[PDB]
Amino acid sequence: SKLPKPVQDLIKMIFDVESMKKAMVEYEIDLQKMPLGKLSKRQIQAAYSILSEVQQAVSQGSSDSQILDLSNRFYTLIPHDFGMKKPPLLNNADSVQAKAEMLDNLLDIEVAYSLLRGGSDDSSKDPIDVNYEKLKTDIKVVDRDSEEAEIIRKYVKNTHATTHNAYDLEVIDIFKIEREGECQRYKPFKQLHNRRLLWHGSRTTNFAGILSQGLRIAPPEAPVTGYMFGKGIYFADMVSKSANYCHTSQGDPIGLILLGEVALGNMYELKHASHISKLPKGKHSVKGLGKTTPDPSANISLDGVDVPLGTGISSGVNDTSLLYNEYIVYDIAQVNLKYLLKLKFNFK
Ligand SMILES: NC(=O)c1cccc2nc(-c3ccc([C@@H]4CCCCN4)cc3F)[nH]c12
Repeated sequence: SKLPKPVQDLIKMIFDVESMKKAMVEYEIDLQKMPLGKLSKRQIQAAYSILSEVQQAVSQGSSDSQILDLSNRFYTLIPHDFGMKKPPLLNNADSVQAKAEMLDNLLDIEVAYSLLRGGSDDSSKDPIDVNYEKLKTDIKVVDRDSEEAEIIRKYVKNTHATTHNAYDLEVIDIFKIEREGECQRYKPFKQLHNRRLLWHGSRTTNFAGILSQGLRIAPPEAPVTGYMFGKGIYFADMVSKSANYCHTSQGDPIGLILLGEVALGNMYELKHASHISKLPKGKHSVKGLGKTTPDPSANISLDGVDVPLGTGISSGVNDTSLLYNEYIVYDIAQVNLKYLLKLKFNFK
């Protein structure tokens, strides 16, 4: 391939088939009953629906048995291997949240698989360059000794704390990204002040879907438990908050994290969970107020884009149920993915 090494390694990383199966098994999924090639979008939608019905049964206080049929229905759809004692009973918000979390991931793994299988699996062109196209994203390496790299690295350093210091962060590679399409889609939302460069972390297995389809908002069938401010796109201004969603471990200490410019507009500020969806007039985003915040004085700029790389400090309010700030947008078009980082997590 004509691609740089780092990009070639990035490509292999996100289209890793073993990583997909590892994610499943991790979930207790029986690969013999539900192999990769058997994953279906329709089946996941149906699974989402069952999950929502459970939430309702849980909130109403269904006279059980019904909760048992719901549970049986979900495990019949998504075949898990437990061995004995029987599968857990989805009888609480905590249960559905976990199962829903798994469905989102399976969905992206399915997207990655079908993408990696579609097209001409021919050896005319090298597999790397072929899979690189399926992403429909332009990826370039950002040099270590560039102002870009310097800014980004500082953002990572400053926004990384200690009370969340189970690990340290090492930036291995920085990529500038431009999804084919997302550029004319965001142009209009540019006429929206308050534009910020925020973090978005996710599992490595979700990256083919993300770069290929962009950041998405959960579908209607999906239960809403687990979304403090409703179904939207979540971001942080402190890499510590985002890095928790990369789900890395001493086993696989490397993760991927995005930096996106989001046209926030006027922010509706809240300190506790609230299922918005319909923003108040004049507001174009939600901001969840946390106890920690990057030093406002250290904020920097770039073509109207605010980069809050100031070191973490205590914010005004502490009467919040949030340790960190979060920003939520309800329109995919308010997002412009700009950078992708390959990070190594060094646990203590
Ligand atoms: N990803 C980031 O960088 C990120 C950054 C800041 C806040 C964030 N909040 C989330 C989030 C993730 C998953 C879900 C729900 C949980 C229930 C099952 C369906 N997914 C809900 C969320 F609100 N991500 C955040």
